[PDB]
Amino acid sequence: SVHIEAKQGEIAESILLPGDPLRAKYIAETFLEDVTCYNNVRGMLGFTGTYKGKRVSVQGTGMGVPSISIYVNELIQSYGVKNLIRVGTCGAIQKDVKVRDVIIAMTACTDSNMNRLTFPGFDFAPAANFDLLKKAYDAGTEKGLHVRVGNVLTADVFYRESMDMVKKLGDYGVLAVEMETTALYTLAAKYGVNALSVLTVSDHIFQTTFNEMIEIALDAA
Amino acid sequence: SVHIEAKQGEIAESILLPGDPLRAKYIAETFLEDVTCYNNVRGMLGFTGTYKGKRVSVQGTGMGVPSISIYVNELIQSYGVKNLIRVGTCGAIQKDVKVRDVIIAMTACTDSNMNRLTFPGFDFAPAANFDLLKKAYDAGTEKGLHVRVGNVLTADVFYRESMDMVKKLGDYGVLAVEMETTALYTLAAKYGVNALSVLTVSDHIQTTFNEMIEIALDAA
Amino acid sequence: SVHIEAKQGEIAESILLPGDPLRAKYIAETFLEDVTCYNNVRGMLGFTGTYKGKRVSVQGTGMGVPSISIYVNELIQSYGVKNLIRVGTCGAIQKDVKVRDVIIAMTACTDSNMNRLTFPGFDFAPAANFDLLKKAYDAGTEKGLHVRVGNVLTADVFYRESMDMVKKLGDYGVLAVEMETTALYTLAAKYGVNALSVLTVSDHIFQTTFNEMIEIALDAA
Amino acid sequence: SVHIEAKQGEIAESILLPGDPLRAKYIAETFLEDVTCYNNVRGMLGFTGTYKGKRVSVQGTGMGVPSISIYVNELIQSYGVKNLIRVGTCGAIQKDVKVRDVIIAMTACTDSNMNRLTFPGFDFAPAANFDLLKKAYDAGTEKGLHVRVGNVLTADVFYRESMDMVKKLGDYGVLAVEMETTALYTLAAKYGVNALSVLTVSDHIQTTFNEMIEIALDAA
Amino acid sequence: SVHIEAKQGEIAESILLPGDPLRAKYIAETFLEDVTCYNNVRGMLGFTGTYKGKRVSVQGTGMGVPSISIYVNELIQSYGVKNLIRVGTCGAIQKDVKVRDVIIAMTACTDSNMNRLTFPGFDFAPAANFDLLKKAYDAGTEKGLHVRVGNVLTADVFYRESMDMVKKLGDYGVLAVEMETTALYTLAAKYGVNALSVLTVSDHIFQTTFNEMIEIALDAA
Amino acid sequence: SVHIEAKQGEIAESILLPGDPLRAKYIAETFLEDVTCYNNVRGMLGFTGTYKGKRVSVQGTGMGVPSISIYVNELIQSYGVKNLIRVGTCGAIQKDVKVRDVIIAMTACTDSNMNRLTFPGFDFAPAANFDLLKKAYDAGTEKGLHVRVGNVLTADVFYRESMDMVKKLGDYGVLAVEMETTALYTLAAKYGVNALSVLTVSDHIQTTFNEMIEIALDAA
Ligand SMILES: Nc1ncnc2c1ncn2[C@@H]1O[C@H](CO)[C@@H](O)[C@H]1O
Ligand SMILES: Nc1ncnc2c1ncn2[C@@H]1O[C@H](CO)[C@@H](O)[C@H]1O
Ligand SMILES: Nc1ncnc2c1ncn2[C@@H]1O[C@H](CO)[C@@H](O)[C@H]1O
Ligand SMILES: Nc1ncnc2c1ncn2[C@@H]1O[C@H](CO)[C@@H](O)[C@H]1O
Ligand SMILES: Nc1ncnc2c1ncn2[C@@H]1O[C@H](CO)[C@@H](O)[C@H]1O
Ligand SMILES: Nc1ncnc2c1ncn2[C@@H]1O[C@H](CO)[C@@H](O)[C@H]1O
Repeated sequence: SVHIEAKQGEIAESILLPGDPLRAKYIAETFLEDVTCYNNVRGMLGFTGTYKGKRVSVQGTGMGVPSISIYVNELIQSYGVKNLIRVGTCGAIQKDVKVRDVIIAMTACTDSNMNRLTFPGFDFAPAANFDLLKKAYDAGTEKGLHVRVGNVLTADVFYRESMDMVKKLGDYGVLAVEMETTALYTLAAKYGVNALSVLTVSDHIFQTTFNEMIEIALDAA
Repeated sequence: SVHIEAKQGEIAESILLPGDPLRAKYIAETFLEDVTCYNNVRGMLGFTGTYKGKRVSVQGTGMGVPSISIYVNELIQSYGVKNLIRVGTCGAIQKDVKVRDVIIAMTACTDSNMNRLTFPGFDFAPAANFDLLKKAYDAGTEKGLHVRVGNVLTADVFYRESMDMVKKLGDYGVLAVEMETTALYTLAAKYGVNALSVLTVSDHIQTTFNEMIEIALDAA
Repeated sequence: SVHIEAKQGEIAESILLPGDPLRAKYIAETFLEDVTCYNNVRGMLGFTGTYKGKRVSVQGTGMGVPSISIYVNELIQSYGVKNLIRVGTCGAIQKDVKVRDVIIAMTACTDSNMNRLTFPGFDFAPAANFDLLKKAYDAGTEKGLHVRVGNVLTADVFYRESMDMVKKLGDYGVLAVEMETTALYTLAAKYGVNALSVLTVSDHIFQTTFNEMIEIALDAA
Repeated sequence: SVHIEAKQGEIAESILLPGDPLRAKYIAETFLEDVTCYNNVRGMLGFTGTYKGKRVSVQGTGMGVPSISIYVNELIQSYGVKNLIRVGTCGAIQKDVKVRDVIIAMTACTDSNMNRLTFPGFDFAPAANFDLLKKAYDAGTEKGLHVRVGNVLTADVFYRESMDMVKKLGDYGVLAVEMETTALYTLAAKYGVNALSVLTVSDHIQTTFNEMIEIALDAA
Repeated sequence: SVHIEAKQGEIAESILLPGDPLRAKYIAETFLEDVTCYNNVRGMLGFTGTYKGKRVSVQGTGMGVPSISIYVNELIQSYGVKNLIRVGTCGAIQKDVKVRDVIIAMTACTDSNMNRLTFPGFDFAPAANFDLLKKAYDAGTEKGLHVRVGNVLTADVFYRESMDMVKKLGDYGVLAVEMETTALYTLAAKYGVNALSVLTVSDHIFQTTFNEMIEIALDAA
Repeated sequence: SVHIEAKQGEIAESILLPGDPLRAKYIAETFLEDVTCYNNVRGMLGFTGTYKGKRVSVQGTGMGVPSISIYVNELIQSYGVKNLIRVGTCGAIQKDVKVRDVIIAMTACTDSNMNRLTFPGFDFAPAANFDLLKKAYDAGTEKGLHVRVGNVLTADVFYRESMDMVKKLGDYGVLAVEMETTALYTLAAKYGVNALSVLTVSDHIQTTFNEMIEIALDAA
């Protein structure tokens, strides 16, 4: 495809989607066997390997709705991928969400215009695939992780002049801020494939755990 | 409160929210014991009774975001309600959603402006309380119902000049159309209380209904 | 129709539209003769009777644009209704509007998205039928009521976090807040039929009279 | 004021507002006595004279919301004007509206952003002063004119790539298109003064004009 | 055309566009020879004359996007005009822009809805014709003027309740406020013709020079 | 900074901003001397070296408004960068724009919400720094390149369901589509620093690239 140089058939139907291509490399090296690197276009590393007997891929997405949209569109439309699990980080809005918590996004709010353009006059709520969500939730519960299932903000702007609306979203139970989920969920829905975002809380607005999170994402995917 | 004539303490912390006040009456009569009617203001019947030893209420909401918003605000702010489960109907958008399926809304899209006003420049995605959602899903699964968990459209307009965008939403996996969930989920989130919508597919764009009420009561 | 169980021909061409179905019952019982109840679907009572020799109906609408839109669409499209007069309550924004004043809405502002969806990029101003408006105004004047003709806000939200914009609308002469008029006026205009809203001021944001208001609405309709 | 060179007190409390400054000249010459021209800034002629014993002014506004907004703001805030009646032309959308009909705008739709900026998230419906509207309607009726009271479109764009939405507005009873009323009505409402627009249908998408000026003067 | 009474062929392919029709008269009288007045419809004076051997026209536009849009549409579509240079005034937002500075607008921000209607969901940035811009910039530089090339605000509202957003735009380098440029640039782009706005700073939000500015606009056009 | 591991002073005041970090590497290797790599966080390579006696940096931005916004904010606010020149690719909308043409963006349209959030109710037109634009234009002209100065679309979506609006923008003279300029120009304006985007037409909806880098370095 335009941004992925990997053949037909080189990418597995199940794929993990870290924002950071170097985390894709870390995931492939740490968890996968029989690994090949299928992409280095724009340094956006993608790998395919085997995890407990199943082929799985792991592909960097870059940061932000537009970047992940490129890779997700190409993965689905050009490579026939069917299960896509973002594995990322996020920033907690509120005090009850703690660093190293694992957040599974049921849905995502956004300041992106991507869905207003597609559905003028409507608020589109991007939804996780429930089957994948349940699978990841159960795996995370079994793993002994602090797993929170809920709402996140998919932000276009990492640096905001005022965090007032972010705080307000926190008051309406939005757990954390990140920069990809709206796109992943919307595009997965568009193409009738299955998506989920599993996030580690790395900071506040106001690794051993990461490995466990990758494990539950691998298990789900 | 303005639209509910109940005395303090007469409404249970767990409440079912049918759109139709006559369905509230049906639910109270069919499933509850030790029933009292606590509201007849605007004919919007509300009841409290006991289900398997727990006090539970059931309150009509009327149709549409503005109507349910009134009742949900009053229930939360004036009556200290904590768990709110809409029990409603919806119209399937897609072929794979069948009449009498039970839909549990994870989230809701909307053509309402309610959230654009509150969060200018943002798309707010109203989210179900996951704990309640899981509880209802597990109950419905155990019950042997066809339960679908997914996205719904909360519509302001029942009669649309064109259903092009509704069809498009169906193409993006939106399961069905109804007229309340956005408001219920948003206001519950605002006040830090727990909400869920459990819906019977009644049309396309009863025995089933009883089983759905049962799982809503159980989750509630 | 979907929400009205009344036959063909059971609903009169002129109809009053209280938000409260129990007010429909009150109106039918108090003012009409030869009354039949043609609807109890969802408890949304509708009646037809005779007032000074003319058949007239009275139908609850419920609260809010979406609720009244349902009934108005069905009344016009399924029952051939031609003159629709909402008879409601409203909350005064400003000090110069007094409790028990009768407001006749020339037009309505709104926070609803209903018209932005229909006319993207435009502000649609829903307008009363002038003939009905004049008729009601003259009847109210003759009756000795305090009648104010002007602008109202049709609100989606009864409970607002901040009343700042409502106050601002009051500063621009918007008289009162209610929750139906935009829909009634827009749909009446769509179908080329005649609508009006006559409102009693019941509260501030910051019965003998009701009967007189029903009388002028009956006279107009 | 910035765009009007009149001294304090030179402008009457009642004023007619044609879009065309040459029509202001025509109105002053044709109908008024004891006339003075109080403004020629930007050629936007303004006059004050006497009509049946009352001082009245007549001021060109130019075309479009931004142009009329300038003059109306200055007239209200700098000159203490209280009654403002636009006397203009418009283009009929619908077949049932005929050339030379007089339209009295009860309200106006618009494609302008002026009110979305002031009231974010709201549709503001600019409303005529009912007292003035009734006065003009009664005068026009008495005059034997075809007078239509209803909705108009205040357009930012005279030349539109597609008139689909204009046609749609006509389907919702919008009578005619013009380019000022939204601004006049909104600003009059802002400042608690009285405004009306009385329009002659000149096209579809004089003797009549004189009679319309007469009813505007009478209402004014 | 509807608003211009001048024949076919009476208007030159190059035209200056002052907002004030009396400035059109001043420009024609002061700079042009062999002058004819081709329009007095609505007092919106338009002239054609000769400047250094070339026919050029000068046409008032009135104030505001809607007014200039009328004249620009008619000039392009009915009279085949190809080079359009607005010559106007503007109000400086910020302290570093001085009275009597000449501003050449590269682009314009706006509170107008004109472009949101044309390109729903998009921000359209109206752009000057670079060739004309360069020509005017070089002429202004040669003339010894203080010429600033940059961004302006095309306002619908001259009188704003709050100047907060205008100040904010000034903080983002927007130089001055005026009321025509968005329309001129957008319509010129629509029809594939060449436009520029050259503005004299006449005021702050918070003639010898004018003649020199007209001279550079004449030279460019 | 959060996404750049450079020590204070390691990044030059003048910087080139390719979307592709591997192009940053190519630029540093091909054109610069005394090169150090100051960043590998997220593989988003950044280098500083010397070009004709001046320190200059080159930093990958990634694709899309949100990605470039992160880097540009950090470069300006944490590293005191003053002159920022995006060196990118774009897709021609129109027939008259040819592959390998160099486009210098005077401004950018966008489907991003970034500026609607900052300036509600306004269309913000992000503008290049004219001084830099002129410098690059003159360099490109001198170089014998086909240089077009004009409007571009900064897109959030590379893959669009319909390219109708993109075609329409091309009809209004928008030259090409790319995915960063709106952000770069807006943030540079916010912080009072100087930005420009110089783009190679790579597709429709190298030797050329080297010459373009050269003019960007010269302007920088
Ligand atoms: N506080 C935060 N705000 C926005 N994105 C964040 C935050 N913390 C982590 N992220 C994630 O990391 C990247 C931005 O640093 C994005 O891909 C985003 O998903
Ligand atoms: N097809 C449908 N469209 C909209 N609402 C529906 C539909 N079917 C059932 N409903 C539900 O029933 C009521 C409208 O008839 C609303 O309360 C709504 O939730
Ligand atoms: N203050 C108020 N705000 C909104 N709606 C009101 C108010 N007072 C009366 N109403 C009317 O009564 C109902 C809400 O109580 C709606 O149908 C509405 O029209
Ligand atoms: N068809 C029309 N479209 C828009 N404005 C019109 C029309 N006919 C007359 N007008 C009025 O005349 C001027 C535009 O020619 C404006 O002041 C406007 O109010
Ligand atoms: N401060 C200002 N605000 C808006 N427009 C201005 C200003 N100064 C001059 N103008 C220009 O002059 C007219 C408004 O007085 C408009 O045509 C506009 O372009
Ligand atoms: N046709 C195109 N559409 C969008 N972006 C493009 C195109 N061609 C090149 N680009 C640029 O390349 C990247 C997307 O491939 C973005 O960084 C963008 O600026």
